[PDB]
Amino acid sequence: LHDKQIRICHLFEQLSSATHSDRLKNVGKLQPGAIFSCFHPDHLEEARHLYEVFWEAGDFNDFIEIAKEARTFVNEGLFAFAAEVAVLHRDDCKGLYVPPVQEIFPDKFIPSAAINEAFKKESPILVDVTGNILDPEYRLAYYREDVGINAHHWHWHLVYPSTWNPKYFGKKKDRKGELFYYMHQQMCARYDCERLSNGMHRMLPFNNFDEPLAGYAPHLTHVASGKYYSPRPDGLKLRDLGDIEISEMVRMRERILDSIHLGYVISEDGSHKTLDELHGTDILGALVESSYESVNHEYYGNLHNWGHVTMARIHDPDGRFHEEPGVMSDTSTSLRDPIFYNWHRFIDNIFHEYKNTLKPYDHDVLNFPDIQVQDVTLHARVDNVVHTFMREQELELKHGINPGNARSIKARYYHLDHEPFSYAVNVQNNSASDKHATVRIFLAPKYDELGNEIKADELRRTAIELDKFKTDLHPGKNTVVRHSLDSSVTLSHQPTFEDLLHGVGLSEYCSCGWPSHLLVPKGNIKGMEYHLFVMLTDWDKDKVSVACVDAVSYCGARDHKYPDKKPMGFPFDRPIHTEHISDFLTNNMFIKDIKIKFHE
Ligand SMILES: [Cl-]
Ligand SMILES: [Cu+2]
Ligand SMILES: [Cu+2]
Ligand code: NA
Repeated sequence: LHDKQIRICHLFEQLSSATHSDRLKNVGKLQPGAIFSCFHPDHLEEARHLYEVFWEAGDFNDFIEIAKEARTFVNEGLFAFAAEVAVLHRDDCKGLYVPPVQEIFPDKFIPSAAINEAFKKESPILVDVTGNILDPEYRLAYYREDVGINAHHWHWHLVYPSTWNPKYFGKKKDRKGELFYYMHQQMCARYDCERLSNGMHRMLPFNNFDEPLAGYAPHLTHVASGKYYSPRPDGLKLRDLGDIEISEMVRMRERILDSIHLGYVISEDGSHKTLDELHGTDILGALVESSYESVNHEYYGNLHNWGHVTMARIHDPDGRFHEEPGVMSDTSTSLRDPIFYNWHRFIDNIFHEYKNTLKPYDHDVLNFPDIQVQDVTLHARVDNVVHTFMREQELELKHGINPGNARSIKARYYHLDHEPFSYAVNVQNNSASDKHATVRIFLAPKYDELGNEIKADELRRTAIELDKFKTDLHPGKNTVVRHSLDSSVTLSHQPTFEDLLHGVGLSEYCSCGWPSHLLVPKGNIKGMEYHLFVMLTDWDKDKVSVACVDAVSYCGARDHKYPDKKPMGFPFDRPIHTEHISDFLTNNMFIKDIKIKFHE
């Protein structure tokens, strides 16, 4: 298995320099050096043909053999995509990690400037990553450009591929459309908490497709070709591509909004399928993204993914300038671009429209009889205050760019981080028996950037999930203690290439999950006030040998149903009809006011 791990690391090494068999016939279309789009139908189709070949490779040795052959001529982004899907899903690869994508393609995570200087200069090279900041959105560069959030977004879309065919794999990805919704909703809620942390208004939806887009220059090179991700200047409008017209996207949106308000979608055979309470968000995520499991691809289209494609190609809509797409084409770079967030707030508003047709939860669904949460305290250096700060890290570039005779080229970057903290929850169990509880913890900003109080129904768009875990409760008083390091949304550990080649990449071998260091928002130098919300629910009603649950909340569980029956984002997914969230609270719910205080 360590021998297996070594041989997988080798498939991913110097993959920008990597570049036939009847199996490999339908693959080799996209040219090496070109940027691979994780969203355009034709790049994804070639990517599926390749991971199909990898999937039906007779045995491990056969998978490595055919892969090694494919990587000599297929596009290298496509290969890393198809190869990560094979390693995640082949039974004979269980227990193996894939190398970190930021070490496979360092040039997607570090500015051209640091790469050029590292390619400019046998001792270790270190490149530390000046100029007027004239863009106010640069205040959130620490967030959008974080190495770990971009790597998480790459990995999530490969655990939950839009081309997944359950009939082919024999396996269903449980509630994949609903987790498409929730995970992108949580990225929006977390981004808006960073915007309010830095004194900015919450982001507006891109819901009018004639509005000019604001610009973003990525400053990322593609060493494989010397091509770069194309910058987008301020002031261009979406234009028709050869494959898709903007007015066709407007049709897809209208037809989806139509069905939400009628309460049923139309399948391919023309029958009506009701958006029930139980499956409606999943059905909607599949036809919105869209995925293979869309009930009617011809009618509802492919709106979210064509959004990425038209936005990534806006500088060269018909290809006449022969310019590569921008960072919105690729899941490992798209969060860098501000417009990612405006597009996903639009897409989140479609799901929000559907959640608004559902009746608010009543007290019977919210209450857990006999459990009463009596107090929550957050324990940190100062109780009920978390401190955030910037910290330095380095990334090894030698496995992905050509090191020559240097032993190591590292680039140093900085990233937000937070002191460790823990929760103590006091719970009175008034029954004469042991209860089992899921503890659900969320964080929500108290005020907006102009000091107004955010009302209960709007905290649905900004409540971020911090944890979900089972505890047992004995009759009487209980204190539940939980540590931040154990959060069910965060990746606890990514072994580097060097780790996996030696045995220091050491079950929990998947790479999806939120970065530990971005568990909580930045806050600000004064101390920004947040509602800390804790709810306990009856685990015998929630509950649905599991690998890859380190980040269960956002990533689900390997080969396993999503282990919580409640709607994703419960209790905050349905309209709350009460103005102040403190009037929402039931006895098994509690809010403690905390502050988050950034240190400059
Ligand atoms: Cl694209
Ligand atoms: Cu995404
Ligand atoms: Cu998107
Ligand atoms: Na975790």
